[PDB]
Amino acid sequence: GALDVLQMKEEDVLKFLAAGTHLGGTNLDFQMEQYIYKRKSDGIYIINLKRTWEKLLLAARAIVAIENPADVSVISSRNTGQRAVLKFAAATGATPIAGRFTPGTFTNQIQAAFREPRLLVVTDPRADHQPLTEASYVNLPTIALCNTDSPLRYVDIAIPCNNKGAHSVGLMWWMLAREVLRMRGTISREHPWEVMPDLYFYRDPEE
RNA sequence: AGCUCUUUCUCGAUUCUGUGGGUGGUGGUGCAUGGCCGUUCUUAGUUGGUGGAGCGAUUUGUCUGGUUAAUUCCGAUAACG
Repeated sequence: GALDVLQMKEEDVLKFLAAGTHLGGTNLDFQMEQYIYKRKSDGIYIINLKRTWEKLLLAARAIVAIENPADVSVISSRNTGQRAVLKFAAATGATPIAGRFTPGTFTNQIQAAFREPRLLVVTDPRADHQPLTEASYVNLPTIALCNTDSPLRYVDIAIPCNNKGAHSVGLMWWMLAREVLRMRGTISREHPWEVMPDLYFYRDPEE
């Protein structure tokens, strides 16, 4: 949005630059091209950082529009997102799934794990492909974190970022939790937040 | 064998006689059947419900690999129980 109270600050841009979020792959799909700045002299694509903040605020404006927070469902089958989805679902009251998704969880009405959500958020479209294709049987809207070579086939909001691993995946979930809590009125739009980004990251060498 | 022939005593309503109808049968059909037994077959095999795939007969589950006397376990996984 145009508003100064929604503008991206220097201190967020330095946190993007520090985590590698702007660095894509060597390949580009034709659906992702509007999110790209340029290709480097070494064959790597640069993701446009202002495009990310608009698509992340549009995603937060979808998540705030659900009146019961337990109706939102949150997923990661790769390890680099598992700590991050567990912390996101603690900070705001969504339902997490981590590890293997069981086929038929959304469509086998009798099943012990059966559930019926209103919004679905996924960490990587190529890896999390079961809950994406299974959402096509039940009228379920979708948000996803997309790299330059991600296949867009059932996602309704794609957020441009490096999703390969490490600090970049944890930072995106932390920043999405910050803005949903801000615009619902639970924390300040000006005072810094008490939760450090480093709480969401995956398994750097411990000692 | 009073079976039958000659003879002349005996019993007492129980039988005899014609028609209808029964009853019995190690008689016929095991290619009309039940029950029982043998064999395919001594091996590891077989099947619903709800979900997914095909216009359909059908299929997945019931598996690439390792392990076991074993569809026995581990694990993998559009299937779950």
